[PDB]
Amino acid sequence: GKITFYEDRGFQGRHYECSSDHSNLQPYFSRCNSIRVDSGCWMLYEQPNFQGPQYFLRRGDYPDYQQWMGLNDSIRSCRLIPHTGSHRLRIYEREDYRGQMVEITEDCSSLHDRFHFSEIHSFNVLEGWWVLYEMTNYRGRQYLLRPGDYRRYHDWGATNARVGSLRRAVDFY
Amino acid sequence: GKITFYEDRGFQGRHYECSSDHSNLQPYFSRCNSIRVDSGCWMLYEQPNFQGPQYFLRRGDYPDYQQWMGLNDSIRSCRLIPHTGSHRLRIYEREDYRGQMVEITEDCSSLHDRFHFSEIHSFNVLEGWWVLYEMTNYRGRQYLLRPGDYRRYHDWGATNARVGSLRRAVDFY
Repeated sequence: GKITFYEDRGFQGRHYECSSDHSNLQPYFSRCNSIRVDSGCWMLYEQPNFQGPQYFLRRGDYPDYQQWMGLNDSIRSCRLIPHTGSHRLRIYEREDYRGQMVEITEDCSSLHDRFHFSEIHSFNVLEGWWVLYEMTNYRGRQYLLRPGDYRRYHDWGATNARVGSLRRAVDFY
Repeated sequence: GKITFYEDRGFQGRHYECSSDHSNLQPYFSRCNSIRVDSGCWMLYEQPNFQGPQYFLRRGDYPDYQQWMGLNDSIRSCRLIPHTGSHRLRIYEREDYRGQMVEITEDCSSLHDRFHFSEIHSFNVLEGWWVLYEMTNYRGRQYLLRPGDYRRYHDWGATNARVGSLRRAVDFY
């Protein structure tokens, strides 16, 4: 895919164009106050090695870092999310895959009041990359889910259990 | 369990008490216009060999055959439903287990407007005996589901795909 980083808002200052995964970006730029994404869906992290706060971005021009809900201006690592073919995920009521469960194939902007059960504690990502938000309507802390098991909340990198919405990481352009 | 059949309403006429499965009842009584169930959950059929219309009955006294939603007064076979330990069933959106799906553990009086999807075409009974109705709030044609696969509607004995509610076959007394 193609992404460009700008140290200063309005697409100015020092810039660094990246075309794939990058475990560390601090040697290239020290602050990101603007970004242009020409293609692909990316996940950005506040720290190196893909740690700390995550942010999903797609095609579009961002003159200001609030355009992607940035907590601040640090972006020290990035991941290019591959092209998925079909999305399939199961949402469980209790931890370790217990209680009732549902299998969704599309976006849910409200998790606690959409299904036959309100509590949500584990996920098994059967197919495709998904983005998890702590709030409804895709707000709050974001967490990338790649195909695999997410038995307990820590597995998805959160420090708490708040989830509010789930959306398939797909391009919308 | 214990069930008694009465040819005439109000608990009168010729009576036949049954304590288990019975492939044929026509040699004992020719019409059932009343029934007393002292214990256990039973499924009754209009014809011998457990075929035709089915009816779920439990503890209670029935002076008239409308008390169990009888289409008429024929009862030619019966089955005693065993004691289940936990109920677990999956409901699929499309036939042969396709589309989204949900796993329920309790009674649903409204199937088409309870989950994230409205269409319902197959069931996999993971545990326990369940009763399926064609209408909402446990009305219409009844179909017994024992643990197993129900990929297409014919598998549950219906001549059409109308389903409206599902309830666990358990004693409520």
